[PDB]
Amino acid sequence: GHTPEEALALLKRGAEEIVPEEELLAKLKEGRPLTVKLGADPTRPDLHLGHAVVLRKMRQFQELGHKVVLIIGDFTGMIGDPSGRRPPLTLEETRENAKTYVAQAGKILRQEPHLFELRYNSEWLEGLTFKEVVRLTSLMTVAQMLEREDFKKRYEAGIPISLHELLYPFAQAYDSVAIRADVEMGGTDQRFNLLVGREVQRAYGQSPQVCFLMPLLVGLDGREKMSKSLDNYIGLTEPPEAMFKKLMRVPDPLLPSYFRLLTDLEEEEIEALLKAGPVPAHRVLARLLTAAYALPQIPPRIDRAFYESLGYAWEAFGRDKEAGPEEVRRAEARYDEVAKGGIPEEIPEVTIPASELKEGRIWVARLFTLAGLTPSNAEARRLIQNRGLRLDGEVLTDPMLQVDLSRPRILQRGKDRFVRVRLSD
Amino acid sequence: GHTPEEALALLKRGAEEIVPEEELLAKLKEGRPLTVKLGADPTRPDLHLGHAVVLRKMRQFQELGHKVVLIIGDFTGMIGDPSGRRPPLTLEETRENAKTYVAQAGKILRQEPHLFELRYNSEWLEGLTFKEVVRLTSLMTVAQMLEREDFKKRYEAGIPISLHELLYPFAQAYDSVAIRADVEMGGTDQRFNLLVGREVQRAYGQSPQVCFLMPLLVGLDGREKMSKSLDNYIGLTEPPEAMFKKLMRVPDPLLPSYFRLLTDLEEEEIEALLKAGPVPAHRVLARLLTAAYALPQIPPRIDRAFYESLGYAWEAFGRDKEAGPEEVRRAEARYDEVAKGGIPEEIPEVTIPASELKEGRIWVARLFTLAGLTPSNAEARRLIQNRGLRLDGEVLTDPMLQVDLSRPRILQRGKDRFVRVRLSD
RNA sequence: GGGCAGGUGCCCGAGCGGCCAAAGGGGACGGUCUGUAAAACCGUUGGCGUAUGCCUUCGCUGGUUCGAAUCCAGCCCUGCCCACCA
RNA sequence: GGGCAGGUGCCCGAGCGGCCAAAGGGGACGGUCUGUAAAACCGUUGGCGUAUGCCUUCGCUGGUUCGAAUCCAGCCCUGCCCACCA
Ligand SMILES: [Mg+2]
Ligand SMILES: [Mg+2]
Ligand SMILES: [Mg+2]
Ligand SMILES: [Mg+2]
Repeated sequence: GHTPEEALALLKRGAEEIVPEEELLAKLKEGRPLTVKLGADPTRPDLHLGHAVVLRKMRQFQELGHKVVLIIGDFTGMIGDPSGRRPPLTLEETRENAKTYVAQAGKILRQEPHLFELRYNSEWLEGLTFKEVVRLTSLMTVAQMLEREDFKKRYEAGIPISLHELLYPFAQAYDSVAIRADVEMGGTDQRFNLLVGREVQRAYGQSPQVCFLMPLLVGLDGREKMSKSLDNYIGLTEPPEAMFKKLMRVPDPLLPSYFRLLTDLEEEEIEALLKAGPVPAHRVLARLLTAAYALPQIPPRIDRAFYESLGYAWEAFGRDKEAGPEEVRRAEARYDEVAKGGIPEEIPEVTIPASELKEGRIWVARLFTLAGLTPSNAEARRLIQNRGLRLDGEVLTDPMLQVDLSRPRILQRGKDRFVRVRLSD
Repeated sequence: GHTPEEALALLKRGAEEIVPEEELLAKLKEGRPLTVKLGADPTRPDLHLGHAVVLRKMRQFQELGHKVVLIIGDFTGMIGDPSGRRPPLTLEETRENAKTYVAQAGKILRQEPHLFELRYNSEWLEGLTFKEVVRLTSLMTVAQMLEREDFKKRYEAGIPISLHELLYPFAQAYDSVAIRADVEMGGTDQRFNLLVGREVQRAYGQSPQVCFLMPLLVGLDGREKMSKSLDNYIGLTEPPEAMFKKLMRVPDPLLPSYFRLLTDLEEEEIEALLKAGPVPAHRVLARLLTAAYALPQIPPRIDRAFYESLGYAWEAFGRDKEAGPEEVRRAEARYDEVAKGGIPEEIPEVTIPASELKEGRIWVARLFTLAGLTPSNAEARRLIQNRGLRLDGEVLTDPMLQVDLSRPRILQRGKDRFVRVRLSD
């Protein structure tokens, strides 16, 4: 139901760069399903909303009739860094992690075969001969390859670059040859390797792939890209209660990009939400995405129609807190209840064996560590000095307190981490 | 008949560097035939006295009971430079060139199997998998590999380095792993790649090879290394007449190195020859080597005993021109006859068809080109202006001369190139 | 994927419309003197049988011009510089 | 194959025998004020149930010393610099 020009315009929204854009228009006019490549690193199988930026653009390709080929990078996943300057995965860890990745990616991507194929690049890379590897690497010079920013910066700074790292752009580029990619997806940070793909496809007599680059989502800290290692992320499989709370804590300046990169709202609708204020805009964002990722798969369009289909009223601009799917309504209620200093209805339970007692009690610092709220008794003590711990809703001021557990106690660390502890022989 | 220490001392003579030298002593004390590697590039199968420096050291290893493994580099010979920034050999040109190389190398190397094996590195390189190649290249960093002088100089100068060129040191190093090399031979200009061999052998759990580096022989120009492309070389298969003349024209300052790198004369004997004067020293050098390379194989020791076995007297210091093998005596006589302005007894004949005539004659410039002495009539004319051409022993002063060929004529270009021309329908 | 600059004779490299088979350095080649060496000095370093000429010639293919190695356009390869940078 | 220098806390990085769980910048974490936001301000940023203490702590393994993150030795990895350069 879209002309090629309409399809290009839909696809352009949110993108940092489509290159060459005119080539994508030509491919869209061929009236055939385009092969849309995404390489996935099996060593990092847990997806977050940052990964969803590219994956939802791929879903849009699929809704337009194009075919995702998801390439698990098990070849390099099983080699890793053989020098040491992440460890290598076993064949079992590789299929396990691939399974996790595909399961989470399927919360976004269509899975019908005509729209989706899973491949493992070991299928074709394991057999690539030395001679073919030499001829592949001859396609670029040393100076050309050192232009990539992490090579240039490390080299000029005296930080080691393993020479095998110069082979990996060619493996990724060969993956494009192996599947005859029409488009390769990536974040902006993959631009160089995607361009190498074009060069390698030309050398193999193929049409060079369009490189389709999405911006990187910034994390909850407000400065750095969302990433697992920076602990600033929102995972696609986090419980609705936690996803909703994290989305309410997205720094205000990031709201436009979250709406543009994670929903399909029109720019006029986004502006209308921001005019209602930052907290209203947050509630709408959190409801949309918490709902979408609570489903087994996000809808084809996370848009105003989807919002109203959940039971919310657009013209209420966040005030209609009692509507929505039960999972979302409850999550939002918990957020507000915790905000005004209340204790939520359901909190995690940790049963503590009687063997942990000492003179019939448990030192409060060690109790928090046993409950999993603190990593050490020393840290529990420091948090008490900083008024960061509560017991039964009272701020702890005595770091020597010995806690009576003859009835369950409610422990709290910071703003919203609660554990109810009770004794059990 | 040599202790390990005696063997090391023999081997050290002429060498620029044995590294680690103490490791070679340890290997010699094992009392077993050591595997002595030489890689040979099949694209350059014609050998000259420069190649003889390394090859004669290998012969000395063989005379001490050690085993040469001669590795034809047909893998890289058949790939070449796939970018273009020498062309690739066909499988037929590769075996043909290998045949030429081995034939000439056998003028120096023993050929018994226990002392000599021929291998082609395609035997093991063609099958090296991509995974193994990645792990090989991980053994060095970019900065380490760019230390090699031609990489550092080209990179700093903005001269292209094809990235596949960074793979070739690993292929050469893997060849050492494949044959379990104890020693790898090379000129000083191969020091870096030989050291990479050590590093790769260690990674494969092998004893790292001793790197055995010979200096490079300087050519007849007196400055540059002897090499085919600089036209300053003496080929191992040149006719005795020409080898003898070229050896008489070795610049005086190179005499010590030619004696050290190409003969086994003692330093005392070499000094005694130089004391007799440069021309006497030249005659002895030219007789020794012309004789040695006129044989189907050089003797185990090109030394004073070998000299006297040819019929010459050491104490004559070159004056005994009438002695020696017929081939040498005749070559030396030709040299002296040409020197004093005579025409040699036997000169090449070129028969010229009558169709080349013009008004019953041939313009002298075109005659020299037809005889193969000049590459163009223009050059023949320039040489006449420079008094570089003779006809029947007279210096040509008329560049318009039309030559009568009703009897054979003797043409001369420069000092010692002669062609007798005669007509033939 | 974007920009700029470069590719010239045996090599490096200059060339800013004619003075260009082309500066300068190097190399090689011929000769003198000899030792078939070096040095020093002089010469040579696209081709063509009638020359006041013809052919070809500066990465490739075209173009403006009486005339292009030079200026213009498209292309090839390279270098630097962008892009990428969390 | 040879030389020198480097590797420190969440990160960068200082440390020149004790003043070192360790400068400075950054990050993160707790709290106030709130909007479970930012800002600003104050605090925190090896472990240990009795603490004036104990354990562990600056690439690895040892050593000098009352005492080593610091000095010494051997080793690992890296960077620069050699070697290689025709
Ligand atoms: Mg570019
Ligand atoms: Mg470009
Ligand atoms: Mg080194
Ligand atoms: Mg070293």
